[PDB]
Amino acid sequence: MNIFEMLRIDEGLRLKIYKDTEGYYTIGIGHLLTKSPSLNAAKSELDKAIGRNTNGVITKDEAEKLFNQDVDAAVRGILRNAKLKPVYDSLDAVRRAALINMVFQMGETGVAGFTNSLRMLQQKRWDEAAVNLAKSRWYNQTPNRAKRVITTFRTGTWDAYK
Repeated sequence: MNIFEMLRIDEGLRLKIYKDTEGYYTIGIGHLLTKSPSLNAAKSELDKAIGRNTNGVITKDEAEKLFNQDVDAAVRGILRNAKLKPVYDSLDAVRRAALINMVFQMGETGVAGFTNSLRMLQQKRWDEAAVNLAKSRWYNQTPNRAKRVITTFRTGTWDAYK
């Protein structure tokens, strides 16, 4: 297991524009296109992202390309963020993947706001961090995915993904 396989499990793969769990136009492996209710706007973003006129459909290779860019972006977002970087640096590689997963789903600014959870993770108070992480809109709206990510933080194992 690794961050790519983990997020593939959590995000799936769809080659046509779909709406994500928040109702936002998305494609591939959880690649958010726009929060606009306009499908045409989403199609424009998609064509820009891929570099051709797609008409809302991409190939698996193209989906995996966006995915690699998006994982890369999540990591660089963490490293450039003054709140997230020290937490990330303090973690083992498995728990680092859990943090990347959160940033992929909610964005750097969103995760950086989990101030008390981040402190508990930095303190390596794993059970406490897990309890705090679940007191969130995140957990309530996507509980099965949040449970997997939280288990990964609690245990430092890949148990929730096998």
